[PDB]
Amino acid sequence: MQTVNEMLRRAATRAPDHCALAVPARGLRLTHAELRARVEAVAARLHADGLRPQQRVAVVAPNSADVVIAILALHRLGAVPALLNPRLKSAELAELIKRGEMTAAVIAVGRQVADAIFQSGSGARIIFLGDLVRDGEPYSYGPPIEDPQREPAQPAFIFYTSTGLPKAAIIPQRAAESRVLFMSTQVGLRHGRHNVVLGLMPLYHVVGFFAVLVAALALDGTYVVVEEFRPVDALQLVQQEQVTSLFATPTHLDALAAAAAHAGSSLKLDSLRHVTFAGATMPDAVLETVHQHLPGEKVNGYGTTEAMNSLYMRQPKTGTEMAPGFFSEVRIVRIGGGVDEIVANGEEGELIVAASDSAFVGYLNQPQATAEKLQDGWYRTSDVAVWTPEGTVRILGRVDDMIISGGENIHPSEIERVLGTAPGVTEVVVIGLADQRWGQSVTACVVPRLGETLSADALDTFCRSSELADFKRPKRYFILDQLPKNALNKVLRRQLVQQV
Amino acid sequence: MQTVNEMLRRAATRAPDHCALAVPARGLRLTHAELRARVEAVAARLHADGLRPQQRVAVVAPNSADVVIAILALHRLGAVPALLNPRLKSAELAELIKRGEMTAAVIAVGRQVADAIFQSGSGARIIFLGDLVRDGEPYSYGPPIEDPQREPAQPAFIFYTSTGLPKAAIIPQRAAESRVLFMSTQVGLRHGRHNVVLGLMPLYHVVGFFAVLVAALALDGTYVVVEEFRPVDALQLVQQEQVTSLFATPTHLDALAAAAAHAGSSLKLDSLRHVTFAGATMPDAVLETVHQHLPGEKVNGYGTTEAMNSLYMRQPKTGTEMAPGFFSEVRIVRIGGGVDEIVANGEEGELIVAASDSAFVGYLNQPQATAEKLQDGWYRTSDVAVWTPEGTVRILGRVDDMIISGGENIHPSEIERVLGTAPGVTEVVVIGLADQRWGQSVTACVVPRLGETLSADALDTFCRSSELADFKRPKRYFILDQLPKNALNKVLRRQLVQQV
Ligand SMILES: O=C(O)c1cccc(Cl)c1
Ligand SMILES: O=C(O)c1cccc(Cl)c1
Repeated sequence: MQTVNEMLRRAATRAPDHCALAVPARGLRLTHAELRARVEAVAARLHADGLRPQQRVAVVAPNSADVVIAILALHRLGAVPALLNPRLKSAELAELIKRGEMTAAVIAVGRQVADAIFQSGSGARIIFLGDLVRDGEPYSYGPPIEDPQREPAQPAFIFYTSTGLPKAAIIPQRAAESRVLFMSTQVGLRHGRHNVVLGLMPLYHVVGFFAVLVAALALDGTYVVVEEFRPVDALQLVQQEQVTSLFATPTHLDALAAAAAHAGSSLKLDSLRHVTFAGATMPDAVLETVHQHLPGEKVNGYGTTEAMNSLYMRQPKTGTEMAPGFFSEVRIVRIGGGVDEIVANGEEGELIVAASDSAFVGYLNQPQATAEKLQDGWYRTSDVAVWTPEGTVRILGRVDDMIISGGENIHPSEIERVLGTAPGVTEVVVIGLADQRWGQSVTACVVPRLGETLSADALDTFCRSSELADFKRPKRYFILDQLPKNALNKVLRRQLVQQV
Repeated sequence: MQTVNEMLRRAATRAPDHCALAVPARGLRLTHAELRARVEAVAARLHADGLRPQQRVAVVAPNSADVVIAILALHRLGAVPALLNPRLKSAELAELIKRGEMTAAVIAVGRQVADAIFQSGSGARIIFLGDLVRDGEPYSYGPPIEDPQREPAQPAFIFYTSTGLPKAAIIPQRAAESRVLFMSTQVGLRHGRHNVVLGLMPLYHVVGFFAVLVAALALDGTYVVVEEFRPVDALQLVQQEQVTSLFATPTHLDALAAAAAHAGSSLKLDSLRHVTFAGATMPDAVLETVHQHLPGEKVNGYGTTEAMNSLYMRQPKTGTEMAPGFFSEVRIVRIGGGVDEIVANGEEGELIVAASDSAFVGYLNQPQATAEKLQDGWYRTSDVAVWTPEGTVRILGRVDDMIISGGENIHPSEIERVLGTAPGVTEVVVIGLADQRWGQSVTACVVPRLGETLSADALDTFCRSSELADFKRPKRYFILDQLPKNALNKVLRRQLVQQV
């Protein structure tokens, strides 16, 4: 195999004096060589404090040079970093560290979340990030440390997914490579010092970590650190930094396209060759501004924390329609049936992908969840798809959001995309109320633009003019001043239902 | 890991009805699906005849659809294909199969080489290629067969290198992937059905096999079969077939460039994006015509049967100067010293590369050769290199050809490139005679162009005007009507020496 440490280390030997990390704001640059030295020194410093290999350690921090150093230093020691979204509720992070049986937690959130841990229960050493690394500068003690043996199926890193409370997906050693290389086979990145990769994706997301951070370094390139996203600022980075590739969320891309469109030839974005994104949920409108207004080849990708990348499209026409590339094997089976029950072609079903090398090896301490998800060699996405006559896979929506109304499959995502273009709608979620006509009644929950009124009549009329087939039209509307959302801004479908 | 079988099989599921193999002459095309079916059927047919997994089987045949089918069918059964240059002497092939303890030999050479085996000694079943597959059509019996378990370090394929009698390098299961993917990280190939790969490299060479055949299929592309190389014909294939990438020997590239230059816009070569080659030995003159006259990005690569790819250059200025890319780790140590004795920067030494995943695991039944070559984690190239101030590696020549004259390192390849431009020289080899001034005397052996005379005086004078430093100039000349060469056209340096 080739592990993360080994990928980064080989790079450092090929390009020791080349720029590895930049923070244009803060004015900090480290070569690959210098980043070894800092990773090494931390690794042994933590080692000198008791931490041994295979012990899980939490990392709760916004993107920064210092967290890149800390995460890699932990991998280099042999520890298993558990990367956690810093926007989670204090209570939730503590629960996931207790459930996690974790030896330490590296934190750069504030004093009040360190308190949450102080109580909480689980004896996990609370390490302040700035007690390890500040502005790329470690405080290091002890001799340098040995490189532990790593085994292909051995746990390497822990990323979190998301009913209630995110699950800790275990990423084995053997998975790093194809979690990086798919950026090359699918997206088109090649090895080389021209590589300048803008880090807009958070590091607690596998894409932000393997596909953006590790890729950048392992291709002997430069990771440009982005502590805080701002659309015009970010475009200045592309120009100033010679960014060659960018992997962004749909929301970022909307922002960047809108700025690019109101910069004009003002910004030189010529250096940028790859605009990548997971756009299954990307509305047609946003995608379009992306082709009109941003440069470089656009690639749409579908992936999961559990299996990384499973489908893609060069130069996408719509964001839902993709096709498997290198490393992947995929199938559409009957919902709730065995992994061998393929569908008739054109019937809807569950997207399952083969659980090859890139696959997670289970959820930490949730072997029931695991057995719902890894079956007879496959990984079950929980997403609904259909095969297009065109030979491509069309992702329709989550199995869990699917509305079954009078023996018929309805996907709220479709209906939400139409309704979201109705004038006066700022936000919409479609749920299936419990439930008649029967089984389930298609219902729309909509939030008006500031100061505007909506009426059920006018939205209905709008829907009537849309392309939706009869049965897909909402049977009811609730105009709300807002939708209840979690810590990470996801809509609480289970809960909204109750409230209506 | 991802094995060859598994790479090809996944492809077949992604692109079942896409063209896998073409033979434009012969008018034959097989989709990926159809190629599974034929690989499957052979595999079980051989299986039904006694052949079980891990048993070595010889393959002696010029490039053709049928040998692609046969080699893959053997891998699919579990057998270990030993691929052998068909231009070897009857006697030599037999010796390598006896030494090989091989269970069968698949042959498409003539009746007289089958005789060589008939005698020879080793009880190895002589299978005629056309007894398995003719024009993509198998004669198959028995039920389909089980897919054997394959293990990362387990032998997978056997390729031959070349003093006397080629060594059988064992290629483990785990090596296929990065032997393919380096075409993507270094050369720039991406996954996709646009991929149309011209097979000019012989299949008994690892590049011809992993980097060209397996790459083409595994990227869901098309391998264009070339039974017999002809420069204009081959350029017609690029145009007619929409060839996107081409990996060629230096001799092929000279031929193709010269034809391209005397076609002109006559041939549309636009579809061709990658012209790849191993050009360490490529004269400056030929490389230049390649940039002037052929399209697509040109990439120079350095590799070995033992470790595959170890250095490269996009848009090369000279063919000797390269730099390591993804998967590689390299060092220049003192000649004949330990793998840790790096050289002072600017001093010449032996190029060693790390023996990672892509590495062979030893020479079949030659554990002394193996221990000369795999040391303390490294693979020893037997090539001399130097680090350029520019941060690149300059390959100077084979350790074995190096001439040591009065305590000074002389590389005949350098002196041969100069002398080969002297007017009237058709062919030149520089050796070091035994040996004074001392140690060794630099001597040139030259063959005149048809009907021309050479004299030692005139060549000397030519050399005097060249860039060569004093000590590099030949001290003697022997004008010969030809050089003694082996079966595979390599010059017999040991032997020439005797004759002079
Ligand atoms: O979480 C995602 O959307 C994701 C995860 C891995 C790979 C890709 Cl393309 C997308
Ligand atoms: O044998 C060669 O020249 C060779 C073998 C493997 C890879 C490459 Cl780039 C070259």
